[PDB]
Amino acid sequence: AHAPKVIVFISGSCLFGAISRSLFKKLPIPYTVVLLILGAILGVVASNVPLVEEHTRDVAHMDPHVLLQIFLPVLIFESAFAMDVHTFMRSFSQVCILALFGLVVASVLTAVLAMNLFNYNWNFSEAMMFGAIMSATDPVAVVALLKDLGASKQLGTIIEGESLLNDGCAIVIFNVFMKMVFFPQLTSTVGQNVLYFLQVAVAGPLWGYAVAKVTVFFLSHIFNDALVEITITLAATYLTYYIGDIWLEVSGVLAVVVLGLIVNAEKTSISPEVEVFLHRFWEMLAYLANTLIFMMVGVVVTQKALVAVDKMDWFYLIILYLAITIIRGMVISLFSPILSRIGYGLTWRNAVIMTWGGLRGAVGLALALVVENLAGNDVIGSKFLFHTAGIVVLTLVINATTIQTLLRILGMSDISIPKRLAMAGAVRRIHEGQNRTLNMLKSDRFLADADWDIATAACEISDPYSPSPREFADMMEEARLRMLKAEKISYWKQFEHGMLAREALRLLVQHAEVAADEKDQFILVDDLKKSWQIKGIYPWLKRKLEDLISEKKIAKLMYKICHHMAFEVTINIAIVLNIVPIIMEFVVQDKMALQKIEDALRISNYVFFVIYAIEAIVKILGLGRHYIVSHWNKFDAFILVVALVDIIIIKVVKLFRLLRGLRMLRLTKALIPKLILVVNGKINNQLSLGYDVGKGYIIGEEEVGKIIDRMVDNKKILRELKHISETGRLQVVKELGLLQREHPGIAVSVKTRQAIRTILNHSRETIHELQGAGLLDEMEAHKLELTVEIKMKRLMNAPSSIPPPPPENLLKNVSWLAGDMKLIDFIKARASLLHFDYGEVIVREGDESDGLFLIVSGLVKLYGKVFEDYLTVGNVIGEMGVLTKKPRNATVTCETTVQVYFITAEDMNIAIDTFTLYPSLEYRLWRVVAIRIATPLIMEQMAFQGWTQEKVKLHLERGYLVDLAESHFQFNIDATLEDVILINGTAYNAHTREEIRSPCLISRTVHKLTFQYTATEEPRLFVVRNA
Ligand SMILES: Nc1nc2c(ncn2[C@@H]2O[C@@H]3COP(=O)(O)O[C@H]3[C@H]2O)c(=O)[nH]1
Repeated sequence: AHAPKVIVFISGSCLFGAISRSLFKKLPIPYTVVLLILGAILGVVASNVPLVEEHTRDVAHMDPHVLLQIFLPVLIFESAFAMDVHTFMRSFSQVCILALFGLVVASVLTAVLAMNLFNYNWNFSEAMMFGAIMSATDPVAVVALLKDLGASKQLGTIIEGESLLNDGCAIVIFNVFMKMVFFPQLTSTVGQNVLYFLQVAVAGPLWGYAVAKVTVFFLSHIFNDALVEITITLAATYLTYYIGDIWLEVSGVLAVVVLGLIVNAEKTSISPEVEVFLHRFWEMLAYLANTLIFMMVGVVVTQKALVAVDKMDWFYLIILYLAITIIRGMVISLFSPILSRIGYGLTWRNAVIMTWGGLRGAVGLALALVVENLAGNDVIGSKFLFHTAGIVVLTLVINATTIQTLLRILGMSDISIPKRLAMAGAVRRIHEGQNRTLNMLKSDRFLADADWDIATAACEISDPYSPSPREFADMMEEARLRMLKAEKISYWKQFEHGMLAREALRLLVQHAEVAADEKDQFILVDDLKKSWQIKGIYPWLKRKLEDLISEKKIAKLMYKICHHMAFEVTINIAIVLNIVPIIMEFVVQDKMALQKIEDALRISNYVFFVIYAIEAIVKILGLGRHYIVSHWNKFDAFILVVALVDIIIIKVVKLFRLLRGLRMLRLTKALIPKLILVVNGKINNQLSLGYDVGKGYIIGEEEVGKIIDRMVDNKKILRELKHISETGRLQVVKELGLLQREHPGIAVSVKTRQAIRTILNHSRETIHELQGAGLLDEMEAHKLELTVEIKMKRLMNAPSSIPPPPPENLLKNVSWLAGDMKLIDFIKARASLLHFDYGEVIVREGDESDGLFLIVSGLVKLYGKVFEDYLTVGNVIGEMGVLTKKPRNATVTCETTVQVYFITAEDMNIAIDTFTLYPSLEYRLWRVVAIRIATPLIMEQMAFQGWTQEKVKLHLERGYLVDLAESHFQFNIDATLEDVILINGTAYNAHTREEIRSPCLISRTVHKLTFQYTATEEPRLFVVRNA
């Protein structure tokens, strides 16, 4: 008889939920309504059949607190965890104005209604509870509908976020007014109310934020332990509510709301495979919670609530339903002028959807169950549940069912022409693909006898949506609209390969859409700047905090110990330990208002004072008279002044603050660096986004500029577009380069994070390629792919700021120098560093090439015959003037203060002729040039296919230069030779004796290349072999 009878009810409710969700899958009525009917049926039979009553009693009569403690954390957290937080923040003010202030008016008006209309003679407190529970909305259905039909970019999240905040605040108001109705306290002190307000409203979010930032800290330090990650998430979610609500008397719901939002924002710290599990897991838990609440409501509403329902109650139900409907619309319209100025605004049709889509749900019902249990035999409990359930039913029966048609009437359900065209094209391409497979299968000997009628009928994919200037402007608009489409595609292809973060993709696509809507409007670079524009607050904080710990002024073993890190670390650790005595002794004294402990801990304070005294002794003997120079030491001398002056002695009570203050304050020296790190983190986030948007736009323009050549007919239009794109690209590449100069360390951090991530991604691909070809066992491959996963998670713990390498390091890591230590020594011992001021010219067109240059600082603009570009740290200039002894091809101007490593041409010839091993210096230098020339050519040839610039760069990377001497002629293999690029010199076609210009992609029709040994120019050829 000790079996947990709650098991059958919980499991049975799951089966009934499955049945309802299955049968009413295509019908309009939401399944939750069916669950309520089933619960009512269970209730009526339970009144007659005692056996079932014994199986429903333990859940139907659930204690009220346990209801809140278990279900609300799931419902609230799941709602928060499922939000599109980025869009939520971009409209946070718009949500808050409507969610918080709108809630107050909506509930109070409802409370006034409930006091005046209803004959229950409720007072204001009960009426406010009524209004609070009536203002909680669960639009899960409406947001789901909008996600498919469109306008989900803003509206779906506004209603979802508004519902989240409204539910969060409703529980707060309900918690406040419940205590004044069922647990009244007479004290009613005016001052305490302010304190009480701060705890529920202000402390809650802070508690949630603290727990969230602790949680994500550990989650980022867990590798390959998915179970631990999931368990940590669960325990953090449940302890946040429990500790906050019970131990701290702090608003649990708000703490969980912040915790859910913060964790959702920090999803990168969760392993990708655990993230997808958690989303489905929390969804499942919320689904279970919803079903239980509806079934419980159905059971109890029939058992003890409908027994005491009068005729007028039904009348008031309809009136109340109408009132809450008009009240929501009035509130939305009343704030409409404000919402127009703050955020995205509200169109009249969008407002109607918000007004009509305000469905009530479980959160409202759960609170009603609490009143029913708490009210006991009072009619308040029954009529609270009656109206809550009734309004829930009506909103589910009417609002939830007609919203689909209303969205059509307002014309919001219409699918745009581009979507229809894309879907039709996709369906047709899939349809064609199946036909190709069908022909292939019919030729198979094994499968030749299959029933093809059934196969074709059962695998069909169906479309679910089924020269005059006056004339000249039409051509312009078509090109503009078509180019904007190519840009949108270009961003998407980048996202698939991981070159672009999702936020940058969304920003770029949104900007493209905004441009398309307006007439004669292209994507505005001056509008893109809002991404990589670092607001001054964070740089100011960084500089100010760095100033506070500028130890440059401070800059026989006592001196050595004074400057050893272990000394400071140990003493700071002692001080943080010394917090415990400080709290303990004074807490004991407060409790005392025995003395044995007090006397004992006063001695320990002397011990800690002695520790600090020996610290000071070491510091002074290390630095001598110059110890007092630093303000920090002055404070640490003042603390020991207090020690000496007050160790001897309101004589007792005055000592606590003196002991506390200085000791607890002198920890800030160890805190300031952490705040510097945090501020770097904030700058690192914004800067990282800036590079993505800027880099994405630059690559998008570069790619599209070679697709628009074939797409637009009118030449004058072609010139027009290629000019705007060039201006925008130069603007971005210049502005983006400057950010590096402003924040060198953070820029290096960002650039290293991308570099590693790109390496690991392609490292992951080869494993799949090896596994895909079967060359590696599945278990062995999975073992390797784990190491990649942990490495990519260690990436997100990398320091936000990395000190930039000194110039000597740059020489080591150059492509055509890395690896050969002897060569690096030769160059490093001959390269001379130079400095330049703003606007100074390093080189000029036609001027004789004197020596190479490597940029170690600053930014330089290039102007050559017209092509213009900007180059920055790490780039090399002067390579094609040394490799071929020819005048310079471009002018170089220093857009800012610049430093360069100058290697004289005379050195290069010596370096070239000295290092002649297989990885020849001249070979590598030419290879670097060749890839830079080849990429534009191959991109131009192959841009109209699915080839992104990264792939072409990788494709060329596999190539190599041909010696061209041991084989004076190059013969064009097709099987193992994919493409051939000429980089220098000229070649003669054997079958035509035609000459081909130096920078050209050898056409496939050429079968053999014949070369010459004239000393004027050594021809150079680049070849990339096939798989
Ligand atoms: N013209 C041109 N020069 C480049 C480019 N990238 C780097 N450079 C350097 O600009 C230098 C100017 O002409 P040089 O012959 O001195 O050698 C050139 C290259 O080393 C580029 O993309 N185009």
